[PDB]
Amino acid sequence: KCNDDPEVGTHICRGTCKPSGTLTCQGKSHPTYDCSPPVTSSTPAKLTNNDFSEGGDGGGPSECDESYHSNNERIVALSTGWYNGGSRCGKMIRITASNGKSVSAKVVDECDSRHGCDKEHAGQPPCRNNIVDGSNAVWSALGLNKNVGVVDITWSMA
Ligand SMILES: [Cl-]
Repeated sequence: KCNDDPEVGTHICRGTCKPSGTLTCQGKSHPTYDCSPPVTSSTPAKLTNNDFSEGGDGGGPSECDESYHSNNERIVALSTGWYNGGSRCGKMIRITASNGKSVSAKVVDECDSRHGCDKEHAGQPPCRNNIVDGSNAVWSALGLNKNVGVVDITWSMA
């Protein structure tokens, strides 16, 4: 249902790193961020699905190596804050899902939480601030159906 996003810090539904601002999309204001929550040994996050390939929705090549990737690679993009100007590029993280399954994946790109809602991004909103955007291989390795679109995970460097 419709609830407050705790990363945004609204409290409109109460009792019933902060956003940098907003970008307005399909009549909806999306928060922008230059930051993400603290990276820990067990960093809570949302896993979404991204097409990293030449024939895909992901826009340009991946930031880290300026290349496209097969979606059978275990690879992720990270929200701007976590991407941190490329400091985690080429490194492995370990993702753990709610079913207790785990997978390692290589950071190859940024899930950009500063920009969006325009022609360069196809009218897609800016990324949220707590996102690990994984390939199909990441999803199937955790035993998850990418059709649910988003799941809770934790991650850390590996
Ligand atoms: Cl720690």
